[PDB]
Amino acid sequence: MTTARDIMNAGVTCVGEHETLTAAAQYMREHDIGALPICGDDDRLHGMLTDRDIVIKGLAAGLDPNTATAGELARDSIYYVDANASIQEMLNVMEEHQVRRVPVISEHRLVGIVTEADIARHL
Amino acid sequence: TTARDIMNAGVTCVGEHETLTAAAQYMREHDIGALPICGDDDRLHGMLTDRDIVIKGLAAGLDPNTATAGELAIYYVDANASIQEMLNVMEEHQVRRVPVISEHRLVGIVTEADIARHLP
Ligand SMILES: [Zn+2]
Ligand SMILES: [Zn+2]
Repeated sequence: MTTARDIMNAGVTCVGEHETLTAAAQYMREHDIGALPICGDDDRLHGMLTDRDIVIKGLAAGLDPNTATAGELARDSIYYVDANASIQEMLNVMEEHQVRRVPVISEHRLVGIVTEADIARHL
Repeated sequence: TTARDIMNAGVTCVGEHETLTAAAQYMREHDIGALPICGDDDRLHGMLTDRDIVIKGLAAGLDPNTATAGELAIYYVDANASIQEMLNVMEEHQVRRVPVISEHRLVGIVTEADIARHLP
């Protein structure tokens, strides 16, 4: 049986929860990415932060990008699948949260990221 | 079918002198990821996306309460443009949103999804 572990992009960097929104923006530019998994110490997943979140939940909400943190916003977007999750389970989570990307966890730690495109390649 | 038939007419246009924070608020308000930027009398100056604010704004060290949409700001179609013509512009600029102009003024916005839902 195919699992998230089989399909995921293993070993991605999880940005620190205390990083400011400005630092997260710099990170998104530096690494040409728009969705970041945010973690507490030891890669403990706290949620996902997108470029749009910074604008909508950050700037649009009157938050200061130089003081508000990635963790404060990512906590509003917590969802994931276990490394042993099936393709159907991953699709169910994506559907429920209206996203095409989902973090993969194993023993409370982020171990990878799975996208619909990844699933598509493993059918 | 023309752009005028498919567009969301009279959508908000962020003024060139409005700040990035103001633009962000419009994006939340209308739940959209891109807004046309206008000079006087609805004259189109360009488009601003949410990622633009993050990458060309915050990542560049600019203050969103100071920097304006105009400073981060070209493509569009006439209101009589065909679907084929609209798709050409979207493919050339690699975008899913396009400003519609008529008599030198912005009159609306057309999205790729708009075209899809308007096809019989
Ligand atoms: Zn219509
Ligand atoms: Zn062009």
